[PDB]
Amino acid sequence: SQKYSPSIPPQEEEELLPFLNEEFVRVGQTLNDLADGYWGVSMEPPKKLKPGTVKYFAPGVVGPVSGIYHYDLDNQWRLAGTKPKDLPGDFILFTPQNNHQPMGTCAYRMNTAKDEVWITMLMSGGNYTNGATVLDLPQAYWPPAELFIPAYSSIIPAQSTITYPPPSDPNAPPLDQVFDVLNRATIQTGVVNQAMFKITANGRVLIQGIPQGAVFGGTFTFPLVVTP
Amino acid sequence: SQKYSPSIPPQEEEELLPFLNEEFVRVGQTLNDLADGYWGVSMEPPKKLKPGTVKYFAPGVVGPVSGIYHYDLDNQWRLAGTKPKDLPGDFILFTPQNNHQPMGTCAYRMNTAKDEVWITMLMSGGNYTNGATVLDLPQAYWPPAELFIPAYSSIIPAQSTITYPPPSDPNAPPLDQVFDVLNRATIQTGVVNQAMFKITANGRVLIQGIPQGAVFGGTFTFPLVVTP
Amino acid sequence: SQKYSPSIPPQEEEELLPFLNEEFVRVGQTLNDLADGYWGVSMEPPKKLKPGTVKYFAPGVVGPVSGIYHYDLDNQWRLAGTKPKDLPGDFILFTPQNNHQPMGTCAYRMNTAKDEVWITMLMSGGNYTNGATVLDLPQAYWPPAELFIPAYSSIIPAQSTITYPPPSDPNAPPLDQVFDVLNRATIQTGVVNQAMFKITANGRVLIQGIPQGAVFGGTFTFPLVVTP
Repeated sequence: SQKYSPSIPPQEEEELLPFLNEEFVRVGQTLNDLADGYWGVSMEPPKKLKPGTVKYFAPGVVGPVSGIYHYDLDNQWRLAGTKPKDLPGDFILFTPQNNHQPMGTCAYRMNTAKDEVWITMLMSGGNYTNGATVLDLPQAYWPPAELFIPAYSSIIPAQSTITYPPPSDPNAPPLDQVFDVLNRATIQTGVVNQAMFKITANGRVLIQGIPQGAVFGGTFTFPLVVTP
Repeated sequence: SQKYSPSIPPQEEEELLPFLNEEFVRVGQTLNDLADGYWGVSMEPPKKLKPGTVKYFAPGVVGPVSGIYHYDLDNQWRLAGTKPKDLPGDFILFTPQNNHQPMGTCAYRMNTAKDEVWITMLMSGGNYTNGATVLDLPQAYWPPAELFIPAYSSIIPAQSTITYPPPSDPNAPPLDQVFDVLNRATIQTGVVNQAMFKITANGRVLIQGIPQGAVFGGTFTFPLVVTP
Repeated sequence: SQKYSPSIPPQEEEELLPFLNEEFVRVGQTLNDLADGYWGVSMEPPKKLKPGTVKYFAPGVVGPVSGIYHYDLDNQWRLAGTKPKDLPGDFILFTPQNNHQPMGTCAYRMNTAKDEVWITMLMSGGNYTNGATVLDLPQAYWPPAELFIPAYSSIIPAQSTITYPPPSDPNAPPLDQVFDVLNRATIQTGVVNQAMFKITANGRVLIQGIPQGAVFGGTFTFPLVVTP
């Protein structure tokens, strides 16, 4: 933007008319060129710093990007548009339910910027009944819907049933019949229920498939409800 | 910024020169002090509200942080730089492939702010062949590379082979030989393939290690490709 | 904002006083109405584009939201407050420790916007001792505390011990005693240690419960420490 410098008036009153014309059209041009919304063109770095004036800038020198840089008392020339920061919460330690004994870090945390909740846990003992509640999350922690996740269990036990068929030849010698039964013996392994955690829409964490006395743990994170 | 107040001219034309000097240097000083980029120093709260003027402010009173606050028709004094919000998408329900029957919430969702995709599922029945496709994700959902994750399976079956060595003493009585064979019997448990989900670069979810008829499920999330 | 248009002075010097009054009060009103912080009311779209002037706007036409839009050399009319973008890092491939052989994509990545680290891996061979280190993360990757997660293992082996009770009737015929022992035989399945990964506060990934020679893998992500 052009800077207006006032000019010395003429020496006698007779020549005051053209002088007023020129000076007034100059000031009018400056006022219009400023009032249209033209702060000027970004130029070389500014002069003495003082809080109250903040000249915008082009790429690079004052700031990496173009825009309207603005300094302050600290005089750090804040970027165009200031925001201190954003940060999630802290890991809230929760007392286990159903008399479960913590085997490590069993905590939960928000992430509002993520719209999620992250939970780590490792417990032993307590009620191992399927569907037993280990943690009741507050309403703000409620998932949008029912959810299931795999869970770690120190014990993954199986059941084995052994079947001994009757001897093929009942008239065979007892040693031969026993050997035939033994050679034709079979073993069937039962279904093993993998440890899993089920979280409902009301923020209740339930265990299923976890054997009694098994060190059960896991770390995970799940999205929250939509955040209007 | 200083406010310029016009002054009354003198009473007679003879003394018009010094008056013009003073008033013009005053207006020139004001115009330069404004055109250098000095809106002024942030001060006590402003006066009557009207859309069109938006005075910036210091920390605290008008807004928690310094900067250029700007109100509007609603007159809420928006922070320096306005942005409505950002929000991820909704959980898209997908029809299971390979004739799999959903046992619960089987959905997937974007998170563009996260550059990730979050998928929950729980299914039974259908084709349990290793490498069978259960969901073909669209191209925007494609992971950067091949990926493998553990999967929950309601059935974790094992195989057991029983071995009966021949009697140590063939000349022993048949009861003794049978007892020796029985006491020297051995059992070997086979390898159990843990249920796992494999997602490729083309967004195809494949099952492996999941037994036939086993309720297989899991909830997880994975980062997307880099988003230029 | 009103635009000031300079006016023609009167024809003779005698009538110069009221003219100065009117023109000076006009320019003073304009200067005050501009210096109070009133750029004007957002109006219909602006006129010839040139770098240096950037008129703000109302909702819709120039930009979807209200505010102070500002164009540039490219003349794209950047939104009120400019920011190029934010983006996470790349997946850093890491050489497995303990002579582990990679079976696929074994990489790790930062997410500073997420304050998290995402790791995928699939390895075979090497040292399968519990607590063996497979990757030592740098300090910036250190989790806030100790953490445990389930791990996928291609082998989930069990141990089975078979018990043969002595015959109920020692005076029974040897065939009957053998049949009674066989029918009263029992099988006990041992505890199976599920594969799991433990990550400590110093960024060391340890394996536990993974059988020797088992293809062990998994993909996961964990939050980092709080980022001040």
